Amino acid sequence: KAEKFYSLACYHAQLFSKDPNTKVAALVIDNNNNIASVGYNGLPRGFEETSDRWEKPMKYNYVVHAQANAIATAARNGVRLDGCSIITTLFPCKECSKLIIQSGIRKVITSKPCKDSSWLESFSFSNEMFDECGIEVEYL
Amino acid sequence: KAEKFYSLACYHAQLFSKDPNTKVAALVIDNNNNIASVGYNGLPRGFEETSDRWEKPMKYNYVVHAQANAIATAARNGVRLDGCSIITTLFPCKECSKLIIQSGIRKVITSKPCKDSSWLESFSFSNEMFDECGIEVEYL
Amino acid sequence: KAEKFYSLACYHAQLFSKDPNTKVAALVIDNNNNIASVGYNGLPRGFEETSDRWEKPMKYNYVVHAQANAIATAARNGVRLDGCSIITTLFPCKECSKLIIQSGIRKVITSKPCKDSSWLESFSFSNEMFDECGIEVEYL
Amino acid sequence: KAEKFYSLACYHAQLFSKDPNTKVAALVIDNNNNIASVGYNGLPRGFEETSDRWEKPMKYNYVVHAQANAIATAARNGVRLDGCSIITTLFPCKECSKLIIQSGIRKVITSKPCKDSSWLESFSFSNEMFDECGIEVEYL
Amino acid sequence: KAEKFYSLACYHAQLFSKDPNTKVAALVIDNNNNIASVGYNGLPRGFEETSDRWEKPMKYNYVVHAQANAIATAARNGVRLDGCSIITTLFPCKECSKLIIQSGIRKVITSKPCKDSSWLESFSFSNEMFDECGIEVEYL
Amino acid sequence: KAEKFYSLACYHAQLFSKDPNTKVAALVIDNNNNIASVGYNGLPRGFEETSDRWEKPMKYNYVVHAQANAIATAARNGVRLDGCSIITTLFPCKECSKLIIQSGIRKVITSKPCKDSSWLESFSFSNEMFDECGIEVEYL
Ligand SMILES: Nc1ccn([C@H]2C[C@H](O)[C@@H](COP(=O)(O)OP(=O)(O)OP(=O)(O)O)O2)c(=O)n1
Ligand SMILES: Nc1ccn([C@H]2C[C@H](O)[C@@H](COP(=O)(O)OP(=O)(O)OP(=O)(O)O)O2)c(=O)n1
Ligand SMILES: Nc1ccn([C@H]2C[C@H](O)[C@@H](COP(=O)(O)OP(=O)(O)OP(=O)(O)O)O2)c(=O)n1
Ligand SMILES: Nc1ccn([C@H]2C[C@H](O)[C@@H](COP(=O)(O)OP(=O)(O)OP(=O)(O)O)O2)c(=O)n1
Ligand SMILES: Nc1ccn([C@H]2C[C@H](O)[C@@H](COP(=O)(O)OP(=O)(O)OP(=O)(O)O)O2)c(=O)n1
Ligand SMILES: Nc1ccn([C@H]2C[C@H](O)[C@@H](COP(=O)(O)OP(=O)(O)OP(=O)(O)O)O2)c(=O)n1
Ligand SMILES: Nc1ccn([C@H]2C[C@H](O)[C@@H](COP(=O)(O)O)O2)c(=O)n1
Ligand SMILES: Nc1ccn([C@H]2C[C@H](O)[C@@H](COP(=O)(O)O)O2)c(=O)n1
Ligand SMILES: Nc1ccn([C@H]2C[C@H](O)[C@@H](COP(=O)(O)O)O2)c(=O)n1
Ligand SMILES: Nc1ccn([C@H]2C[C@H](O)[C@@H](COP(=O)(O)O)O2)c(=O)n1
Ligand SMILES: Nc1ccn([C@H]2C[C@H](O)[C@@H](COP(=O)(O)O)O2)c(=O)n1
Ligand SMILES: Nc1ccn([C@H]2C[C@H](O)[C@@H](COP(=O)(O)O)O2)c(=O)n1
Ligand SMILES: [Mg+2]
Ligand SMILES: [Mg+2]
Ligand SMILES: [Mg+2]
Ligand SMILES: [Mg+2]
Ligand SMILES: [Mg+2]
Ligand SMILES: [Mg+2]
Ligand SMILES: [Zn+2]
Ligand SMILES: [Zn+2]
Ligand SMILES: [Zn+2]
Ligand SMILES: [Zn+2]
Ligand SMILES: [Zn+2]
Ligand SMILES: [Zn+2]
Repeated sequence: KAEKFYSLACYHAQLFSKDPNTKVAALVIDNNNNIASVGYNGLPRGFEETSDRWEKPMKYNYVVHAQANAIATAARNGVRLDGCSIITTLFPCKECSKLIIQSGIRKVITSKPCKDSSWLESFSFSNEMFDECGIEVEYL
Repeated sequence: KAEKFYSLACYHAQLFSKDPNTKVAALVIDNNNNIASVGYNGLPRGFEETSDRWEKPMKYNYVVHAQANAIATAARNGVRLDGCSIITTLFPCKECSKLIIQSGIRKVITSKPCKDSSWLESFSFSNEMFDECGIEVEYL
Repeated sequence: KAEKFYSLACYHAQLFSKDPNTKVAALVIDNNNNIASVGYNGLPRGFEETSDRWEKPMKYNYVVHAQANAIATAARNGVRLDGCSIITTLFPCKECSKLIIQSGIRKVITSKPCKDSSWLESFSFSNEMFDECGIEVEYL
Repeated sequence: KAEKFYSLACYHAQLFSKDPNTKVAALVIDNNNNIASVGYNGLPRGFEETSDRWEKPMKYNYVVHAQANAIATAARNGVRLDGCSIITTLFPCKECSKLIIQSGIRKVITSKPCKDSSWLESFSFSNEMFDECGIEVEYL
Repeated sequence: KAEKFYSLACYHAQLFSKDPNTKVAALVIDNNNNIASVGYNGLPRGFEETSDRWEKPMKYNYVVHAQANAIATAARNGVRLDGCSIITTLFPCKECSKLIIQSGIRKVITSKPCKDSSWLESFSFSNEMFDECGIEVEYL
Repeated sequence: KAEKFYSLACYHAQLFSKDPNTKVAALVIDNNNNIASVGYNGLPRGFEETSDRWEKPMKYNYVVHAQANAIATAARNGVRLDGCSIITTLFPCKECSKLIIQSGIRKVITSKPCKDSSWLESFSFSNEMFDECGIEVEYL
C-alpha cells in the first residue's frame, strides 16, 4: 500500500505542480490507510505565477512545499492529522520536518535523496530532528 | 480587543519561549474573537534544548516559528482555521506568510517591524504575497 | 483542474482496486480544490477477496462502490463534506446518488456513461434525483 | 440503555418516516452512550414525494435507508463515527452493512428479522460480511 | 418538523431521565433538520443516584440540565453547534440561556411555561438575554 | 507548564473581564500541552453591559463563568475537549463542575479557594461530584 501511495503521489505532482524543475507531492495517511490530506508544491493560491517567479533561486522566496501544503490544508479545513504517516515524493526539508513533528505525524515514507541534491544539508537537520523526536523514516 | 490579544500574546511568549534573544507568540482568532489556536517559538517537541542549539545562527535550523506552531497544532488537532485572523508579536517571515495564506487565515495583526530588523527582506516577500493574495495586514 | 483530478482518480483506481473488470475511484473536493476524501471500489476492509467473491454477479453482494467509500470514510473520520464536489471515474449508481445528495455534495463531475453500459437504468434514476434535488452534473 | 435507544428509534421512525409500509430509524451511539448521528428512511431531501414513488417496488429506486442516512449525515456534518455502535429498528441490508463496516462502526444492535421478510437474502450477505470483518451483532 | 422533534424529545426524557418530578430533554438541530446533539436531565455521569440526591431541593446541587448536557456533549465530542436551533421540552433557565447564547445557537423552540412554574423568574432573565442578544424564541 | 498556564490565565482575566470585583479565566489544555479552548467571565456576547447589571447580586443573573465559556466556545466551534485538563484562576462552582464532568475534562488545576469566599458551599458540591466521578483536582 505504501508503494502504491508513493506512485499515486508521483502522478499528483506531475499533474498539478508548475515547478519547472522539481515536482513534489505528499499524502497524509491514517492507520486505516485512508487519505487525510494531500498537497503539492506551488506558489500560494492566487499569487501571480510568472516565469521570473518560478526560476531558481527566486522561487524559494515564494514556493510552498508539498508537505507544508498538506499540513496547512488540514489546518484550514480542520482535518485532524495526529498519528498519521506522511508519504512524500521528496524527503522533507528541515522546515517541513519541523511542521511534521509539530502536527503529530509519526512516520515519513519516501525515497532516498539523490545525494547530488542541493538539499542534502537541509535534510541532515531533518534527520537529526526526526530521530531525536521519535518520528520514523522509511525508505521504499 | 486586538490590542488585548497582542498583549496576551506578548506575555505568552515571555512565559513559555526559551529563545534567549527573541520570544514570539501568536493567536489565531475567529470572527467572534474566540481563540482557535495558539503557538510560541521553540525547538520541536522533545528535541533536547542545549545552549549550542539555541545560539544564533545555529538555532534557525531547529526553531519552529510561533505562527507555524499555531497552524501545525490546528492540523494536529483538526481545528479549522479557515477565515480566522492571526495576532502575532512579530511580523511573519516569508515562510510563515505562505502558511498563513494556505491555511485560509484572512488577516494579520501585529506591530510594524523595527527597521533595524534582520528580517526586513523576508518581510518584504511576505507583504508582496499578502497583497496579491488579499490578506489584510493591520498594525497596532 | 477537474480534468487533472479525474486523471488522478483514474490512476488511483488502477493502482488500488482489485475488481477484475471495472476499477473505479472518486475524489471529494471543496471550493478551494482541496481534497476532502478519496475512495475506490473494493470488498469491505478485511473481507477475504477470493476469486469467487470477485466474479460477476456475485461481487455485487460484497463490493463497496468508490463514491460510497469516499463518503463512508468521511463519516468514519469526521471530515465534513457539505458543499463539496465529487469527481468520479464512473457515473454514480442510484444508491451512490442518494448518498451524494444526503451528504451535501453539490456537484458531480464524471464522464458520460458508455451507452453499452449495464448501469444505464440505475443512472437514469440518479439523474432524476440529481435534477429535482439540484445537484449539478458536469461531464468531462 | 441499548433497549431504551431502540425504543427511542422506533418512535423516531413512526414520527418522521413517510414509508407507507415499513418505517425505519437508526441511532449511532458512542462509548459514553452519547448520540453521534440519527437517521430515518425517506426519499432524498427535496425530492418530490408522490404516491407512485412510495409504492412497492418503485420506491426502492428512490428510498434512502435509515442507516445510510445516519452515516451520510455524519459525512455531511463532519461528525466522527469511528468506533461507535449503531442501534437500528431493522437489520441492515447488505448495502447498509457495507457502509457500517467502512464507516468504522463496530457493533449493530437491533431485533431479529421477521423471517417472513423479503430482505432475508440481503441480510444473509450482511451477516457474512459483519462476522468476517469483526462487527458484532447483538439482538435485544 | 419542529413539533415532531419536540414529541421525540418528550419521549427521550420519559425513557432516560431519572428525575422523579420533571423529566426534560433537548435536541440541537441544524438548518437541514439534522440532529447535532441530544441531552436529558440527570446527575453527572457516574455520580451515585440515591433517593436523597434526587429529592427536591437537594437535587438542584447535582442535576445537570438537558440543554446544558446537549451543549457539554458537543464540546466533549467536538461537534459544532454554531447556527443551530435547540428544541427543548422545558424553557431554558437563565444559566442554560447563557450557554445557548455562547454556543452560537440561534433559536429556541419549546412550550410556553406553565404560569404555575417555580422557574418564571429565571425564565424572565432568559428572555431578556435572548431578546437583547437576538436569539429567536418560538413556542409550540 | 501548568503554573505558566495559570499565570497566562490570570493575565487573560485581567485583560478582558469586565467584572468589577472578581476577574476569572480558564484554559482547556490537551495532553500535548496545546490549548484547546479559552474563556473568561463576562455578560453574554452583545448583552448591554451597564453598571447596574455588573453590581452584586444582580450580576449573577447575567454573568457567564469562565469555565462555562471555555466549554460553550468548544461546543460552538466543534473543538473536541474529551480527555483535556482545565486550568482556571478560580475553583469551579457546582454548575461549572457539572459541565466539566459532562464535557469529558479529566483534571482541574487551580488555586485553593480563599476560605473567606462566598462560594465555599458551591465549591463543596463541586468537590463531592469531582471525587466520586473521578475528575482529579490539583492545587498549585
Ligand atoms: N489540491 C490542492 C490545491 C492547491 N494546493 C496548493 C498548491 C499551491 O501552493 C497553491 C495554489 O495551487 P495552484 O497554483 O495550482 O492553484 P491556484 O488557485 O493558484 O490557481 P492557478 O492554477 O490558476 O494558479 O495551493 C495544494 O497543495 N493542493
Ligand atoms: N502550547 C504549546 C506547546 C508547545 N508548543 C510548541 C513550542 C515548541 O516549538 C514545541 C515544544 O515546546 P516546549 O519546548 O516548550 O515543550 P517540550 O514538550 O519540548 O518540553 P520541554 O519544555 O521540556 O522542552 O511545541 C506551542 O507552540 N504551544
Ligand atoms: N484509502 C482507502 C482504503 C480503503 N478503501 C476501501 C476500499 C475497499 O472497499 C476497502 C478495503 O480496501 P482494500 O481491500 O484495498 O484493503 P484491506 O484493508 O481489505 O486489505 P487487503 O488489501 O489485504 O485486502 O476499503 C478506500 O476506499 N480507500
Ligand atoms: N433528521 C433527519 C432529516 C432528514 N433525514 C433524511 C430522511 C430522508 O431520506 C431525507 C428527507 O427527509 P424528509 O423527506 O422528511 O424531509 P425533506 O427535506 O424532504 O422535506 P419534506 O418533509 O417536506 O419532504 O432526509 C434524516 O435521515 N434525518
Ligand atoms: N445520551 C446521553 C447520555 C448521558 N447524558 C447525561 C445525563 C446525565 O446528566 C449524565 C449521566 O446519565 P445517566 O445517569 O443516565 O448515565 P450514567 O452513565 O450515570 O449511568 P447510570 O444510568 O447507571 O446512572 O449524562 C445525556 O444527556 N445524554
Ligand atoms: N475570547 C473570548 C471572547 C468572549 N468570551 C465571552 C466572555 C463573555 O461572556 C462574552 C462576551 O465577551 P465581551 O463582553 O468581552 O465581548 P462582546 O462581544 O460582548 O463585546 P463588548 O466587549 O463590546 O461588550 O463572551 C470569551 O469567553 N472568550
Ligand atoms: N521538503 C521539500 C523540499 C522542496 N520542495 C519543493 C520546493 C521546490 O519547488 C522543489 C525543489 O526545487 P529544486 O529541485 O529546483 O531545488 O521542491 C518541497 O515541496 N518539499
Ligand atoms: N515569523 C517569525 C520569525 C521569527 N520567529 C522566531 C524565530 C526566532 O526564535 C526568533 C528570532 O530570533 P532572532 O531575533 O535572534 O533573529 O523569532 C518566529 O517565531 N516567527
Ligand atoms: N456508482 C458505481 C457503480 C459501480 N461501481 C463499481 C462496482 C463494481 O466493482 C464496478 C462495476 O463492475 P462491472 O463493470 O462488472 O459491472 O464498479 C462503483 O464503484 N460505483
Ligand atoms: N437496511 C434497511 C433496509 C430497508 N430499509 C427501508 C427501505 C424501505 O423504506 C423499508 C422496507 O420496505 P418494505 O418492508 O416494503 O420492503 O425499510 C432501511 O431503511 N434500511
Ligand atoms: N432549563 C432547565 C430547567 C430545569 N431542568 C431540569 C432540572 C430538574 O431536574 C427539572 C425540574 O425539576 P422540578 O420540576 O422539581 O423543579 O428540570 C432542565 O433540565 N433545564
Ligand atoms: N466557577 C466560577 C465561579 C465564579 N465565576 C465568576 C462569576 C463572577 O463574575 C465572579 C465572582 O464574583 P464575586 O467574587 O463578586 O462573587 O467569578 C466564574 O467565572 N467561575
Ligand atoms: Mg496558482
Ligand atoms: Mg522543549
Ligand atoms: Mg481487502
Ligand atoms: Mg422529503
Ligand atoms: Mg447515572
Ligand atoms: Mg460584552
Ligand atoms: Zn520543505
Ligand atoms: Zn516564520
Ligand atoms: Zn454506486
Ligand atoms: Zn439498507
Ligand atoms: Zn437550565
Ligand atoms: Zn461556575
